[PDB]
Amino acid sequence: PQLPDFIQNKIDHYIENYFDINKNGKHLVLGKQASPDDIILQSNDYLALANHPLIKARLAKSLLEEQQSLFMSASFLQNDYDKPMIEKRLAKFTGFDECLLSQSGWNANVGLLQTICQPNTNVYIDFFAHMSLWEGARYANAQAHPFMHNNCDHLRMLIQRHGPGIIVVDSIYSTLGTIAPLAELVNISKEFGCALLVDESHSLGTHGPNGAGLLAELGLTREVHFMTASLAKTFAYRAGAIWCNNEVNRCVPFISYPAIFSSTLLPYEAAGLETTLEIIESADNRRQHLDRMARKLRIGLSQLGLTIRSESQIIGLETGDERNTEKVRDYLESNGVFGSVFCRPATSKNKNIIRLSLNSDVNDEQIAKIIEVCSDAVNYGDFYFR
Amino acid sequence: PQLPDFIQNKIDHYIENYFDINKNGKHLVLGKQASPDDIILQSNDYLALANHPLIKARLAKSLLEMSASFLQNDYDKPMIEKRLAKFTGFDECLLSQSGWNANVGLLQTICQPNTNVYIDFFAHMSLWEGARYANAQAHPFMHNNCDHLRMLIQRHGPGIIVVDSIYSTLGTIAPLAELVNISKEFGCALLVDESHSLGTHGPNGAGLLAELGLTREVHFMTASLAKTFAYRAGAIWCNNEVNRCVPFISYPAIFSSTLLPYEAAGLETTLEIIESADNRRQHLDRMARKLRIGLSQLGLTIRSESQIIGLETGDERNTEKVRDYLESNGVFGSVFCRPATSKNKNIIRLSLNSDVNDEQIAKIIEVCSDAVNYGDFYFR
Ligand SMILES: CCCCCCCCCC(=O)C/N=C/c1c(COP(=O)(O)O)cnc(C)c1O
Ligand SMILES: CCCCCCCCCC(=O)C/N=C/c1c(COP(=O)(O)O)cnc(C)c1O
Ligand SMILES: [Cl-]
Repeated sequence: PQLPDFIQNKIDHYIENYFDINKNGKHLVLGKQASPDDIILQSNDYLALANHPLIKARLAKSLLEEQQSLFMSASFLQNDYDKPMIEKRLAKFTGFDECLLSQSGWNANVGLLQTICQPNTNVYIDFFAHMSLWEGARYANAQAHPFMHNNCDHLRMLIQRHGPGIIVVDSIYSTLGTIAPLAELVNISKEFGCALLVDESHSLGTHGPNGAGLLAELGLTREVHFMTASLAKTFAYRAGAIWCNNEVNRCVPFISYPAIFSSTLLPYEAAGLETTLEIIESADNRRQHLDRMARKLRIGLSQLGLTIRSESQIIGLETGDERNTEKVRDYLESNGVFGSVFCRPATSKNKNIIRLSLNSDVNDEQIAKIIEVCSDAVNYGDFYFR
Repeated sequence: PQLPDFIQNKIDHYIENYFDINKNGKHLVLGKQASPDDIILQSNDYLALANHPLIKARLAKSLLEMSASFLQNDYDKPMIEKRLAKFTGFDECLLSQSGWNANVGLLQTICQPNTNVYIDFFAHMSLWEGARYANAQAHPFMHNNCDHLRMLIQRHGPGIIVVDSIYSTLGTIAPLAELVNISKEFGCALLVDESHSLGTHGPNGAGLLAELGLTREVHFMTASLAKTFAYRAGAIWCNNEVNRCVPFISYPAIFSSTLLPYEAAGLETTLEIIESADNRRQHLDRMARKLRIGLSQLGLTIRSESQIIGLETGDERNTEKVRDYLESNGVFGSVFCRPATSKNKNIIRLSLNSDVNDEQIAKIIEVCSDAVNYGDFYFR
């Protein structure tokens, strides 16, 4: 069947503009194939749990136990006896009143926002908040008011102008790894009668007592209305969750379109999460090691004169435009360093990033090596850094 | 902290209007807990594969022992995709995290801000929302009504025609052959969501398009793999190069984590079982026809031509009464209400699967017969 010219031309153009323009003819995010000894810094499995034998054993076990044939909407599974223990456990874990399982962090954000927003609703969103939060607001037809990254002064001015709303931030930001000024955001929330929504995808498991997160680390838990997280990072699982210090999670399952109209996690998936939680709660050792290696990389790269905004295990090399980004990517890759290209639609076209994500398995030698490769890239590379 | 009024007010009213008015103070979809004796007709696992010993073994085995945008190199793309393309007769297949994401991502990839999307009034919500997120121009056409569609396309110009092969709430079948003609005639692209026909229909379960010999004139086919394939994923099929681009354009494809590599191996075994389940397809088809005839003759509107049977129960108060009657008598369907239906056209859906018995079919007809005679409520 021949595509109509209205679609054919769009694909033809995309291919020319997004694939062809690159030396290797692939999309920018696709470099060379890595090798065993290369240093890979791409996975969000921060505490290196993907292959944990206890997690695998518990998943396989409950999977082998059989089937409830629960291939249907989670809307139908909201009777207390159908709700998975993992929700009660995750709630207790973070200190929030209630938790609701979602199919992904994306759906948790889109779902929560749909539930708490009306079309008139003011949404004060950090310019660098995750796309799912921007999109969640847009799907709900809310009135979004972006504030400059981590800028509480700018935020106050916005709220003073537009009224009570929902303040939306990442606790730790996904591209550049900065940390939100959470204590002050809470004070602003309280001052102006707003609700706070904190996405802890990148701090949950890695931060706080027993890995309960940044809000728990800072003692803010009881002062925040909402928290969300992808469970695809530290929890190493394809799912998400919404936590509420109120009754909102009673309503989300029947209001959120992704919650209603897309199939539920199967019971055996929830059970595997229970073991993951247990391992995370006990992983003080890995948390400490990760923190230290991350501080080492930050400091080391900073002394190079590189712009390093990060205060976390996420480190963003700012490589400007797509041409310059290809060059840096190639140089990094040729030498044994494999980060992730972040580019448009995630960034603006002239502010691409090569993201280095650290995990608790990275060691002191690999760190030193990464500093060295970047040192050379600076000194000698035929390209620039922002 | 207490919610600000602008949230608290909304939640308060919602709970009053959606939970409080029902006899059990819960949302309308929540009824009684079933007993092992009861007939359960809620799962979309049509060929009853959720607990198949071989599927569970393949997954356990494979498991024992980031964004998919980054995984689009030849060597990173899973073999299940090539097997699914072959199974279906379409040129290429791309895995997605859900049928919802499949539809949303495809539409985001092929739509522009004013693209005409000619969508069946009853097409899945994911297709409606996918068009909406893309800021496409939606032109709903009355259910299965090709006259209305011809008028809309004549009026608004070429665009994308979007239907379910089998419709999720009432089990009707799209007039696919005629829809193909229309798209050819009007220079449109056709998108068919086969979530409810894939695995249950066609040669080896290849689906409705394959059954009808239409594969080669449809541009796109999508499906939730959470129905017959009994897995939390979806897939986009293309008779063209579109899947080359989806992975870098669709927001769900870019910004939400990928299926893990062991999940694809489970799909491979599932596909093999489905290809060979002629027995179960046959039995299911027989039971579904038996049910439609039995119910129709009671005077209920039964629009279904498939394994999905929709009891039309009108407004919410009536629907609650019907639900409670059914459940009290050992028949458990799924309530479909608003935002899925209009508030006055609720449905109690019966999803048949290949494990369902002759004796069970008779019992459902019997319960519905008595319900029709009871006097406490109506059916449309
Ligand atoms: C507040 C509850 C309102 C009534 C209950 C509605 C239940 C809706 C459940 C679904 O819509 C499941 N849909 C699956 C699906 C999908 C998405 O598949 P997945 O995202 O579940 O894989 C796509 N296309 C079609 C035709 C589909 O049927
Ligand atoms: C055409 C390539 C564009 C550049 C590459 C973009 C890669 C983006 C990958 C992500 O955004 C993963 N995001 C996860 C995430 C999510 C969504 O969670 P999940 O749906 O993956 O469970 C929510 N919140 C935060 C802060 C998150 O970081
Ligand atoms: Cl990623």
